[PDB]
Amino acid sequence: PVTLTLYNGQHAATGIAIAKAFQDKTGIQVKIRKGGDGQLASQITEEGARSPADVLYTEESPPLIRLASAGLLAKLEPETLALVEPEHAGGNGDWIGITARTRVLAYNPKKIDEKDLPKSLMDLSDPSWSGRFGFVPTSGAFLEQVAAVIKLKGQEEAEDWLTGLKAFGSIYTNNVTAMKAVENGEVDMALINNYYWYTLKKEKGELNSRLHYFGNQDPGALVTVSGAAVLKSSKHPREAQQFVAFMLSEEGQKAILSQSAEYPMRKGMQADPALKPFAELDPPKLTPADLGEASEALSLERDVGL
Repeated sequence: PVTLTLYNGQHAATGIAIAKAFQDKTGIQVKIRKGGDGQLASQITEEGARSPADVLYTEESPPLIRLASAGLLAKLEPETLALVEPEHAGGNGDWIGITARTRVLAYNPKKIDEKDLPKSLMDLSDPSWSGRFGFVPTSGAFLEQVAAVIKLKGQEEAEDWLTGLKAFGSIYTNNVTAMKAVENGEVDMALINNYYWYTLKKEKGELNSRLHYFGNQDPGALVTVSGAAVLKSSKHPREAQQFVAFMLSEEGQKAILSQSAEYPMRKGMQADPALKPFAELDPPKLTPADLGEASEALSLERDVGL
């Protein structure tokens, strides 16, 4: 019996859920190697032809763009590519978006009124916000945020903004910690992806904290995609292609969305109605390809010491 190996950079329970759904549907066993996006992409790069990985599933797109550029990803079947909009797949069709998420501003309405929140992500470099907001500069999500600021506002403004965040922002090493810190009144607001609030609400029932959406094509309204790919080295090419296709089936998308409050990439599928409607987000006009590997953003983070 074939066993597929899934390198899962997405959340642990999401990889488990989709692996279970595929295994029940097809009888194909799915073994999961859990890791971070970059750790897994680096492992695949070092393992080369000996890599046991059949499918890679990542939280963010930069690792897929990196591996695609190296030629490590198999072209996806056209039937699979037809399940999503072209802007939500790799340019050469060797990786495909699975879900999308959005940056938000979580805030405690007991500590700051909605009308007094910063109008733009770019306002948070101002000294008046010192000590009032948390962020997670070591996260791949924040890396994409920086790349978006560089792309929308230019390198010099991005450097000035990130300098202000180094001066004035409260550094958290974990998104769940930052979200609970807002919920528990330790910090007034935090820059996070939307789905952390929903995970915490599911656990606690009702929350004190609320989500603010910057909208208005603000850099802080960035939408990013998680993605998946078949490894060119896979010795189970038919089965691996079947797996990625199943991730974008109605059943697979539902299994994935049962574990994270994100937006489905399968055309014609609606998200959880409790999410802010996708058409209302007014995000900046940046695609996965626009953000790329976020190499300039990484260098800027290093230069500022974040």
